[PDB]
Amino acid sequence: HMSELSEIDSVAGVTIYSVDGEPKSFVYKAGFAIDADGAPNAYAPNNGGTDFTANGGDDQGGDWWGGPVDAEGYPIKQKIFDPFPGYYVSATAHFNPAYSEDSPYRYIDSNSIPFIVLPGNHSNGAKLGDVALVYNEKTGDNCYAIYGNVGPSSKIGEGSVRLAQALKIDDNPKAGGTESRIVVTLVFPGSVGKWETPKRWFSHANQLTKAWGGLSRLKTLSDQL
Repeated sequence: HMSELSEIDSVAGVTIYSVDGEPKSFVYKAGFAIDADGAPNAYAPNNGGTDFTANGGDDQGGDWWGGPVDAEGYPIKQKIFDPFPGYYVSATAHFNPAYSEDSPYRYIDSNSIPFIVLPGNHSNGAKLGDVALVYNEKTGDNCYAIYGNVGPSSKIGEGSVRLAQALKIDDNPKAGGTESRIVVTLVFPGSVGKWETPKRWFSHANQLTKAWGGLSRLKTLSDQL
């Protein structure tokens, strides 16, 4: 059965719809850019990371948005007890408060955690840590994910390296992702709104998805978008 959809927002030519009914959710069909933010091997001096260093900004004291910086504006380098010593600490907007701002463990590791990015100013009621169901209409693959980072306000359709793997999308931060609008993202705003273990939020995503009607309902909905 088709779903009843009501437009709530629009970004970069992609319409965002409230899905009428309960539990509360919104949905959009978009491409999928790779966000390697939070991965502890994303950024390093001299293009040593999985992304080119300049994709995080200027690592010589200029504008650097890839992660935290020291008192002179240079990116914080990981320590001997961090996953990739000497690489830069890459940050995500969602964080684990158990760890300090200079720690890679504070941020969501894009390599290991399925997460979506929502455009800045376009969260549509979702809070970081809320859960989502993500579906690739071309591969039939799906995955639960958290809202883990905030993207440019003018860009939509983006998520983590691990989410790309789960969806069978090229996961390479330098050349992966897709511009084809093949990914359907169903967000449950208000579902979590805090950091918690992946086992816990994945379970909650599973319970919400079951209550909502399951992947079968999202598959039918995908044909409407």
